[PDB]
Amino acid sequence: KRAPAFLSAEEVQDHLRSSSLLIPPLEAALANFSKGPDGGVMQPVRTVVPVAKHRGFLGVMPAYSAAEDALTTKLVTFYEPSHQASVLLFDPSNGSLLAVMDGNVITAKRTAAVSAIATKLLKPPGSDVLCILGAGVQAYSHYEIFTEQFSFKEVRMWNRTRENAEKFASTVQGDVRVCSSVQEAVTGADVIITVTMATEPILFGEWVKPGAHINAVGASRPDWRELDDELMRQAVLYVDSREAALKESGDVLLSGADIFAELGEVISGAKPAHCEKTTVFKSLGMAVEDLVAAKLVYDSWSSG
Amino acid sequence: KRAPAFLSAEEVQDHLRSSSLLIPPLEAALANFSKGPDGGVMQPVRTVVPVAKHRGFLGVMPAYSAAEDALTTKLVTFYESHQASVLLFDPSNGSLLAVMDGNVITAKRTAAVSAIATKLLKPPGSDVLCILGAGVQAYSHYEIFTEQFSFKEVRMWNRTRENAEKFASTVQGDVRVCSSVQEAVTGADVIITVTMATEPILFGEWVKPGAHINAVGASRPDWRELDDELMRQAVLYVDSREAALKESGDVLLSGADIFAELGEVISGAKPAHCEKTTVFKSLGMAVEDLVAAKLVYDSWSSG
Ligand SMILES: NC(=O)C1=CN([C@@H]2O[C@H](COP(=O)(O)OP(=O)(O)OC[C@H]3O[C@@H](n4cnc5c(N)ncnc54)[C@H](OP(=O)(O)O)[C@@H]3O)[C@@H](O)[C@H]2O)C=CC1
Ligand SMILES: NC(=O)C1=CN([C@@H]2O[C@H](COP(=O)(O)OP(=O)(O)OC[C@H]3O[C@@H](n4cnc5c(N)ncnc54)[C@H](OP(=O)(O)O)[C@@H]3O)[C@@H](O)[C@H]2O)C=CC1
Ligand SMILES: N[C@@H](Cc1cc(I)c(Oc2ccc(O)c(I)c2)c(I)c1)C(=O)O
Ligand SMILES: N[C@@H](Cc1cc(I)c(Oc2ccc(O)c(I)c2)c(I)c1)C(=O)O
Ligand SMILES: [K+]
Ligand SMILES: [K+]
Repeated sequence: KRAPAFLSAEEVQDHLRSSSLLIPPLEAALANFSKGPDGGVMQPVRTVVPVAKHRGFLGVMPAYSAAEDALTTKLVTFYEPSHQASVLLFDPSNGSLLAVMDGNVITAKRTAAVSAIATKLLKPPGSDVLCILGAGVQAYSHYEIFTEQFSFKEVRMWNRTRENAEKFASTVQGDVRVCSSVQEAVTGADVIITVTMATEPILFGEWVKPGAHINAVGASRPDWRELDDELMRQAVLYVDSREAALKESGDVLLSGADIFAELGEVISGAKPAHCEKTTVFKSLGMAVEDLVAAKLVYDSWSSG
Repeated sequence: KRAPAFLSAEEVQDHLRSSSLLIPPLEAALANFSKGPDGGVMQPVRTVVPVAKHRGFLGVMPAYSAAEDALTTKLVTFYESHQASVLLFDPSNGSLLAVMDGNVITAKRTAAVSAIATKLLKPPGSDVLCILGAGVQAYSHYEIFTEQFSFKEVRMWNRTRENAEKFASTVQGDVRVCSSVQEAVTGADVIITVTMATEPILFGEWVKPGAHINAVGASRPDWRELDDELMRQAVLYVDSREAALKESGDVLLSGADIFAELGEVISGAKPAHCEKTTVFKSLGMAVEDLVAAKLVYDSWSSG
């Protein structure tokens, strides 16, 4: 038995600079995962252990991928540096723990990448306007990859605290139009990203342009929601994992919306991408996404 | 973020030298676990992820203890070799404080819980100890049992006789190596089964009435160390009912009824029927690793 490598957030960052290297293996993983028993992924739905005394939670997210031949576990905490994560990478041939690495950078990057994959498939024709609700870590990681991958004529932002949206707009490279309400930000928007910690709906279907695509990334708890019933039930609903969406997403559970497809099914050709219709991609994240990122990082680090 | 501490196997051993210090917090943890919600332990049943391509398995064992105010996760692999690591978090903010070897922790806490069960359940006049198996668990059980108890004779059987002789010459006191399980258990007051046998090796017919058995091996729903006569005739104690019903082939395949959790005995909710033949079926649970990891981390961080 020997000690694992430790890779800091900076070291992870140094080995995850290129979305063109992250997107392809994510697409493959989503597809393989959605094949279920016809693929090679073993991923139990995330386990959450409450830490009631301190208003905290520990998420446990193991996965094995036969196709990548990779074995990982992400451990994530949230306390009401509030979000923290670590990823463990094992030698799949003998179980040895090879690496413990920061999970924060990975969470930022793989989440944004999965949203970008969904948007490539689901954005309507004439997607000129992007709208981001929220101004935190995920707002930044999404903005980064979306402006790399796509060309929008306008990017808009609303945030609960306007000052933080204005800081965002000052910090990032391109022009961001800070809006005074959600309604203003989303009216006329073709692609929407919701990356907030809202617990009750902030985005109402009445305001959404027919055909818009929404990446619904927040409200990551079964009692929490970012979207109203009109939007959840009017939109064609795509998810990352059916099992996770029906356990963890308040938007899905409380609206009672039918799930049309997993993103992986669209990628593999099993289900259609109805980009012309108003679409919601409800994202929860899942262990195999962390596995893909951790493997990329580890392979890059270990090869020099 | 601050880098976590990494504690190797030898550093863990260096900070778990005293069973005297490990037993009391384990007793409290077992009692609190068995109290259920009001005991403050959050411990989901072990998740096992198969790695079929390499004939392996990953088990993930998280726990929170309100009483100790500690948050851990053990990750263990078994490949058809067992390797474990324990992560210890700051419970107030989720920061990863330590990554430590899990093999030494597992060896120590398992032996300690067997010792707790044995203190409660060994028959009056217990003079003879028998160990079946001769691997890591045999060593840890031997160390703590000869420290906590006073046996007049210790016997051992192992499938491979050479490894039992190596054990007998390696450990401090006298060990009588026996050529069969039956020989080793005949007349024994306390028995420890620490093998990877998949089919029964220990038959109730051979067990002295009143004997206490710590059944530590066959840690899979399709594996067994004990026969039906022993499992059905003995008073059956476990660490976790839920885990025993999911993970133990001895319990599942025999159809035996579980009398009590060890924690219920400790708290007084269930009696210790030490006069009867008793089996403590140990699966292990996350809160035991939590106790040991906290003791280790606290000792190490103190200097
Ligand atoms: N689908 C997935 O895979 C992943 C999901 N997430 C989820 O994404 C969301 C954003 O995460 P992250 O960027 O790291 O978090 P951050 O803490 O960095 O930012 C949180 C954002 O939510 C806003 N906010 C907090 N409370 C409310 C509220 N009551 N109403 C409206 N906005 C609010 C904040 O605004 P303000 O400036 O006013 O404080 C801020 O813009 C979270 O819900 C998170 O759980 C994260 C990663 C994985
Ligand atoms: N209840 C709990 O909390 C814990 C449970 N365990 C379980 O305890 C047992 C021992 O673990 P450990 O000491 O680490 O393992 P080791 O690998 O160190 O030793 C294995 C032992 O099992 C024997 N053995 C292997 N196959 C058979 C067989 N078919 N029949 C009879 N004996 C056999 C070996 O004998 P030989 O020399 O001939 O190979 C050896 O004595 C295992 O079953 C393990 O899963 C351990 C961790 C915690
Ligand atoms: N959503 C991000 C960050 C995040 C992680 C965790 I653990 C969180 O706590 C809970 C609490 C109860 C639950 O039932 C669930 I599901 C999650 C929250 I709120 C957010 C991620 O997945 O990393
Ligand atoms: N018993 C020791 C070591 C150990 C750990 C693991 I993961 C093992 O593999 C499986 C495979 C399928 C299962 O259903 C179960 I339950 C366990 C085995 I065999 C042994 C411990 O608990 O650490
Ligand atoms: K659309
Ligand atoms: K007894």
